[PDB]
Amino acid sequence: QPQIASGSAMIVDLNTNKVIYASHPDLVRPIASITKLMTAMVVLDAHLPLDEKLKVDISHTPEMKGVYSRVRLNSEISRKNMLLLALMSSENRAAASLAHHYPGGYDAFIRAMNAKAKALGMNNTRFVEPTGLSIHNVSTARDLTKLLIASKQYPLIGQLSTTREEMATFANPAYTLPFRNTNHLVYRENWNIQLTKTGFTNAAGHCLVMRTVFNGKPVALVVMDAFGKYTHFADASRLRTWIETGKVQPVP
Repeated sequence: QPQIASGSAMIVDLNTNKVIYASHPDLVRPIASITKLMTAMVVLDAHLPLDEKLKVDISHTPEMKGVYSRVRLNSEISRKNMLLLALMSSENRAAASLAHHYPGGYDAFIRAMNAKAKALGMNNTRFVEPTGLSIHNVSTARDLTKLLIASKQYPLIGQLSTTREEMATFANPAYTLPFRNTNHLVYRENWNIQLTKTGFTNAAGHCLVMRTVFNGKPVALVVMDAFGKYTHFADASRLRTWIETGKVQPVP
């Protein structure tokens, strides 16, 4: 049984949903930008047009007040691109804006986020807003595993989340911004990744969730509350080695 530097983790075999590894998997903690996976699912569940040009809007998200972003308020970009920026780059204004263009309004969006959690058996999970900036967006490694299992039903989420980088062009006014994936493993050919999302807040620590393949075995990996910007990636690498070869490695 390998040791991890992070506060909690869970790895599941996606062939059978069997738990391969668990470390404090029921510890309830904030999850930061991992929230954006749920946000993406809520958008797709309603089958809102992906090509629709939407305005950046943070009116109803008090958690975004005074938070820096390069995505300008009232500028426009497609729903699909907002999903992309939210998932690949953890762009908060893009995630927030998605909830401002939802049938029934912003609070209907939050209801849908919590309704899905319940429907997925994520009984220790709560969402209050779509970005993950709120310390009240909480879950457990076990619940996040359920979210990952459910993400298999949303191929676009996986596609978009693994995009290495892209230039995003906005309208009103015309400007282009460079964006890059928060997970550098998408640039490493020895990693086979179907879905990725990172997160960081001091309350949540560094967080990482992935759907990946280790020697033909598809797995769902969750690492939460890592101190140090590479500690969660180091944990993931050490667990991979253990899964693939059986060799337990110490925590450096």
